[PDB]
Amino acid sequence: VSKIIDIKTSIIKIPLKRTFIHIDSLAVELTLDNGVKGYGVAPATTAITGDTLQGMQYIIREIFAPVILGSDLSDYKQTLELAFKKVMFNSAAKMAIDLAYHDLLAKEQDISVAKLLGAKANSIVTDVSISCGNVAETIQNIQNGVEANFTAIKVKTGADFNRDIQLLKALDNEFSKNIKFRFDANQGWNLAQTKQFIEEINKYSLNVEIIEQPVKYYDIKAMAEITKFSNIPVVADESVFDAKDAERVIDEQACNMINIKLAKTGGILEAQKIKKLADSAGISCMVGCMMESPAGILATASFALAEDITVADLDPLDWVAKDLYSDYITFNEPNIILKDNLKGFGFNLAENLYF
Amino acid sequence: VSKIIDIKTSIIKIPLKRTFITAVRSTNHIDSLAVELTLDNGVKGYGVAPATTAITGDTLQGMQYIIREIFAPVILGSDLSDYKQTLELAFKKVMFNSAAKMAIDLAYHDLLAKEQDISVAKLLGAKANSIVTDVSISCGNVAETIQNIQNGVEANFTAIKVKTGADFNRDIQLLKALDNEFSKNIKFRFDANQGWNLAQTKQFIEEINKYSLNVEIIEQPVKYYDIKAMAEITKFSNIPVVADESVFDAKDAERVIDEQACNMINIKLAKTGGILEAQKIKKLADSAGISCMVGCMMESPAGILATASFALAEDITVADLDPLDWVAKDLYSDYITFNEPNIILKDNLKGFGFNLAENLYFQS
Repeated sequence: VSKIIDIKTSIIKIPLKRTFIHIDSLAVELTLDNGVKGYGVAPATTAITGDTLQGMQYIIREIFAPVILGSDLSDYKQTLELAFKKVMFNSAAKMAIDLAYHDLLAKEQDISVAKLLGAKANSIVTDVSISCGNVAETIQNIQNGVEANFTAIKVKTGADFNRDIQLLKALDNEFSKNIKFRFDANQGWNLAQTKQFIEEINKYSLNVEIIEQPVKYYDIKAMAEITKFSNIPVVADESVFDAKDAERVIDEQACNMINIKLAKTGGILEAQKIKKLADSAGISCMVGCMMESPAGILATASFALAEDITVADLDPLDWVAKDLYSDYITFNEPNIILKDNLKGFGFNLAENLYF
Repeated sequence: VSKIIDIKTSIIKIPLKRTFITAVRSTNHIDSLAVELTLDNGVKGYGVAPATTAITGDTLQGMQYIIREIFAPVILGSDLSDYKQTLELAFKKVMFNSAAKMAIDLAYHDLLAKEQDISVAKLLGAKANSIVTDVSISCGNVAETIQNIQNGVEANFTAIKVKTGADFNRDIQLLKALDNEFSKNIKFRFDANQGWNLAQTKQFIEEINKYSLNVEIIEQPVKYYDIKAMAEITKFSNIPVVADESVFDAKDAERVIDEQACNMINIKLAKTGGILEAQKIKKLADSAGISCMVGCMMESPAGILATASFALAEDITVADLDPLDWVAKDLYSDYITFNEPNIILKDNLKGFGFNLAENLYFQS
């Protein structure tokens, strides 16, 4: 019977290849009394989840640790429930702890986390995301993505609505229906603008897979109205963090698809609850992420493969140097492929914690 | 034209005279962050907010980073008169962390009042200087609970907020003891802090009906997000139902109003992120015919003064402002006279009148 006898945290900062419109992460290490160690890594994206590195560090060390230390690994579901009830929000802090527990559970069975969760397949396709910009600049960026082998393109909108509308014209004459578009407004549109955008799209011949979070996260009425109006799948992102949020958008029919992110759910256990609710309601799920470390991408990919989720916006790997992830992931665009025979997730903190 | 040229903070830790226990947590202390904004004319203004992680998710460490590294660049160099625009732009950079926002909003109000040579209460339009509070009673076994209530009554409190929701069997059995021990000149407010399910809540209300008690409110009996159960309880109950954790901000207020999920909202500055957002809630509630009370976390007297100033300006007379009763008198005696159960603002204070710098070392 293994018990968790130690918890450490470390701050990890990673540079981005370009500016997006660095990554701050907290890593946590849990140590069993048999010597096995497990790791989880979460982003501090304050504008979205409200997490800060400083808050996460305090919460893990002073709040979660007293609950976790001395507890049996096999009691993890209860331990995490007890720990998490002491903290409102701070979902990224919860993610880090949840992931480290799964890392331990897998290592105790000498298998990968993906395998622990029931995955067989090793590979998932991601879109590439395109930052907000002027139409011309945006066409170039998309072209670069296509040349890089991506056929699914996430285009950021909502900053300049006229630009978003003009862009569709430019898109229609420069791209075939072999290129598949995903529009993500990040809450930037009102109800009327959203309806306009959808109509504009249909003025053209374009392959558009989804419209993501067009309005404010709390305007569930507008989401439900946009969903009924739309001939294109509507995705809830910020409208759904957790299972109770999922229940609300299901009950109010406010989306066709839920974008599950581990940094919103507070890790894998809660993400599994959302998927189960969505399955029962005939609502589809995709996975997404913050602009976060490859470790978070690997965890998210592991969850998706276990859950039969094939739609993914996992692009941050494209924003960072290959050598960061090359130990556990082969990115042959646009495929994210888990390496064989990893124990747990397969990443280690030696350079951060030890060297 | 005054510009904000400096922002500094300090942690405050205060011991409680007795243990505060709710269905959610137990504590002997208050952790708070204070913030100081300095104008280019040398005038300084202050706000103080609690780190109640189990409730608002705030931590001293998070608040510190948010205020000094996120909010500060937006605030620094800006004109005081631009406060509404500055706060809107700064706050949109941060999801949640409502207490960090409260600290900043309060310091801005302190400056606005000081620049007019008046109190914040005056700035907001208060006429009255006095508000009555209940005293709240920690969860415990029946006998301890009766004793704590007796202590409150002898201290002159006639409105008693009884925490419930930790042990449902105890909550039900307590109602018997209350009926025996106290007259109807004592008014009870029950607060479950989300600890009951729907069936238990109805049973508790049914149970109250079995006795003769003066019961003013039933506060947040179920989970903050179970708005359906809140609406069902509100429709079922002959006692006004109060939303606390279900309402942080104006959009939360809109939802509970639209869903008929409460009769009254408990406004707390640590949830609203300060006075500006609290005013918006009050306006929405007034339009909907929903009443408001003010409340607080177990937090420093500075937050109590700020909250009382707001209530007085908004004609809110129902208050759970008790933390003064849990801490040393000298922590509030600079700005407040507490003649239990009356919170009385001292006269002629400029801004809030917290007098923090005397005892705290503020740092950039």
